Amino acid sequence: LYDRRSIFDAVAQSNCQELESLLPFLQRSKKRLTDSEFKDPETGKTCLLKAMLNLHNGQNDTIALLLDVARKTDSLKQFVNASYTDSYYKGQTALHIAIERRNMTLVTLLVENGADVQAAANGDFFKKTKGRPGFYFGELPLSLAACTNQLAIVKFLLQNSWQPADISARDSVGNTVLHALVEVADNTVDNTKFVTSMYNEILILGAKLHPTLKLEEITNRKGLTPLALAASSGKIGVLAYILQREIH
Ligand SMILES: Nc1ncnc2c1ncn2[C@@H]1O[C@H](COP(=O)(O)OP(=O)(O)OP(=O)(O)O)[C@@H](O)[C@H]1O
Repeated sequence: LYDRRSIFDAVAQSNCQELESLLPFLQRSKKRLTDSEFKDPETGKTCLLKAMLNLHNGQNDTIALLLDVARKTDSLKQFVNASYTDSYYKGQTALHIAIERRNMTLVTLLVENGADVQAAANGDFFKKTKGRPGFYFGELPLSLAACTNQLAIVKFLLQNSWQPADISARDSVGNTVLHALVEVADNTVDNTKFVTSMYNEILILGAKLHPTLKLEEITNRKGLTPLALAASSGKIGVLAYILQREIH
C-alpha cells in the first residue's frame, strides 16, 4: 500500500526501490497517480513535481519510473501536465521547472512523454514582485527559455518532433516572446547584448520555420508592438537595436 506521504518521501531521496511495489498497487485498487488524493490539496503538487523540486545533481530517476507508471495506466498525459493551483505558482508544470533549472535532459524527457509546450505558468510567482516577488518572463516555456537566455532550449522547443512551440503565442498580458524579451531588458550593457541577439535568434527562427508570420507586428493587450513597448518603457538599447535591424 501507498499514501501520498509514502511516495513523496521516496521521491525526496531518489529511491527507485520503495516504488518497486508501486505499479501493482494502483492496479489492484485501480487508483491513479493523478487522483485528488495523490496531490497536495492546496497547491496541486504531484510526485513528479516533488521529484522536480528534489533534484540532486540535476537528476532523479524517480521521474523516469514515475512517468513509466503513468503510461502503464496511461495517466500519462494529464500526469506530465498537471499544474499548480495556489495563487503563487499557479499553472506551473514540470516542464516549467526543468527549464527554470536549465536542464536540457529533463526538458527533452518531458517533451517526449508529452509535456504541453504551451502551458502558461501565470501565478504571482511569474509576474512582477509585490514585492514577493518575482519574476516575469511571461508564462510560456519558449518565453521562459528566451528570457533566461537559453538558446538551445529555445531551439529544441520550436524544432522538436513531439510538439513544436507556437512561436507567436501570447501570454495573459498579450505578450509574445519578443514582448517578454523587451520586458526583461534593464538597460545594462550585458543585458541589452543578450536580449538583443536572443531577439535576433527568434526572428531568424521565425523566418526559417514559419516565413509568413510578421512577428514584429503582433500587438500585446495594450495595443503595443514589441518596439512600441520598448519605447513605452524606456528600454532604449533594445529600441535602438530593433530599429537598426529594420534598417537592413
Ligand atoms: N518553481 C520553483 N522554483 C524554485 N523553488 C520552488 C518552485 N516551486 C516550489 N519551490 C520550493 O520547493 C518547496 C517544495 O519542496 P518539496 O517538494 O521538497 O516540498 P516540502 O514541503 O519540503 O515536502 P512535502 O511536499 O513532502 O511536504 C516549496 O516550498 C518552495 O520553497
